[PDB]
Amino acid sequence: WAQSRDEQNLLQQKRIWESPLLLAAKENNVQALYKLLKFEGCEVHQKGAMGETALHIAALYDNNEAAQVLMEAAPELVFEPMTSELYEGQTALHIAVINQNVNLVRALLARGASVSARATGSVFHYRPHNLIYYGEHPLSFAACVGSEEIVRLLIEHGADIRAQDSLGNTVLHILILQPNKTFACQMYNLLLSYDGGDHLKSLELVPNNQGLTPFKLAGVEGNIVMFQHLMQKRKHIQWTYGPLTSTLYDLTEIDSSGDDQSLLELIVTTKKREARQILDQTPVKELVSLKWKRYGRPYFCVLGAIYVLYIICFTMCCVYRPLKPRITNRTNPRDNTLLQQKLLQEAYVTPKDDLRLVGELVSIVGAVIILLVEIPDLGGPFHVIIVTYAFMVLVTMVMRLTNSDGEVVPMSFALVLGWCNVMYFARGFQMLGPFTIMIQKMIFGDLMRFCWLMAVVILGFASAFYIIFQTEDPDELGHFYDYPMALFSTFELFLTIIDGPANYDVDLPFMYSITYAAFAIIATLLMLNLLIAMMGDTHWRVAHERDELWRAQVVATTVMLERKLPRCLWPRSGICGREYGLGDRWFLRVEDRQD
Ligand SMILES: [Gd]
Ligand SMILES: [Gd]
Repeated sequence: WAQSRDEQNLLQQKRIWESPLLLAAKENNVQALYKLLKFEGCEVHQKGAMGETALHIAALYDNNEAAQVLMEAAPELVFEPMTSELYEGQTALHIAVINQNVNLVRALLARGASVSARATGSVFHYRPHNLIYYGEHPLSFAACVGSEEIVRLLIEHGADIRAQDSLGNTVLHILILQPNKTFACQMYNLLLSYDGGDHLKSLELVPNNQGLTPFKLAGVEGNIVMFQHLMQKRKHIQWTYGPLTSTLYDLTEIDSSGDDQSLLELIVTTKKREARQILDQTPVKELVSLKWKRYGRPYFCVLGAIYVLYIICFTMCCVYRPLKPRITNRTNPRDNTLLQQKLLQEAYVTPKDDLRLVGELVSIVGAVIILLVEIPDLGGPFHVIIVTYAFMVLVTMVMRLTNSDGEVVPMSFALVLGWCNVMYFARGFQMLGPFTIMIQKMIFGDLMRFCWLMAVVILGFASAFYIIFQTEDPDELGHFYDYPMALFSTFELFLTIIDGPANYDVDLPFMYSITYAAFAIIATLLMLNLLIAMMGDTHWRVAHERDELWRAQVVATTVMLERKLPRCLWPRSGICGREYGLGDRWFLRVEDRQD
């Protein structure tokens, strides 16, 4: 796809070179334009490669004298839009506006160019492969280029500010996505001055078709300067007492009013790295901290203590599993057998068995509750693990009633997934809070690396030992008696957790002594470079990423409790405007001191 526009751009410059009209429009040769138009007559409605006219070419390369000649000899080329799919809708006005050619925009509105002609070309879309996104209307182009003179000059000739594009975005939404944040704020105020002036149907209330007001889009897109500037409209200073200044906050589009209309939900669910800084701002950081200090932090410990007791319940049901002897003379064929199955399905022989039967019941009603609260549908694995645990618990009771050999298989999987999920609640303890995010964000880029390497090193050295020790007998050292144990023993050797094969009575093969020296070296070099490369995330900027991501998790988890829990507890944050001078809106009282 990228080569197409590269081809069509090289194709355009070829057609400009071929057509002497389009060449004179690109080179601003007024001497040749009159020779081509008045003397030896040519097609003045000539269409270029990109569906352009000679006027569109004269507007690209800022050439005013050529454009005026093209309009004095054919004033209908102004209404002419670009016809190609890449520029479907662009007019000669859009090119002059985005080039900030005020004299050409002035002359184009004299001819009466449509200030409402959309530009639906593919290069005008809000896509990553396009370097910019200025919208579709000429009013939106002047707002993005930072030319306040063209903006009002377009409104003078009937430009509509309510004009939404394909994505249902007004000119306000488009400025929020722009890079030059420090200059677009004055442009944002200039556009609002032309509003209707009534409290209803304001331009700041017109939502993006993704359900986003311009204020809401600022926080989602991580636009701090626009969020701060948009916040001036929604805060009421109460009084000024020396350095102290008690101010009131609107809390309308913030907090959690509507289901998905809440902004806090949008900030924690977005993948935008910049959005995590919005909840650190002075309307939100007061809110989220009050929602946590009370009603947030305590309820997280209640659910945690309940889950800790629920798992220690199921743990006891496993350590006190059913009992039964071997009941088979099987421990002689393949005399390495070791099993003593404790699996009989008894019926209510309970001097102390019903104590775990209710524990088996508690483990089931808790697992079906866990399944019926998380499957009806950052903290990711610590909620995918719980549904897999409750899946293993339900398979554990399915492992019963069939009495299969692998009774312990789904039960041992549930015993580890259920416990290691307790450090999910570690994200709300100050100390190991950021620790849990450190071990979590390390499973991706710093765990799969050096394991694909370690796995390839084992695949090499482990299999060699099998060949070396498939000749000798396993009665002696035996670390590699079959190919699976040839791999598993060397894996343990890679982490030095095994003492290394060493027998000093017999004579070891001539290749083991050489290969293990090379193993002890490479298994430690790849163990040290795993330590150093992993470290490389200890910058002073990471000191925030260690903390403000944990706070983002605490803020995200604080929103998790407020949605599902009932309304008898956790009252709405702030104080309602009703029964006060305000009106049925909830406000936060925050005061500060300027030094
Ligand atoms: Gd032996
Ligand atoms: Gd040892």
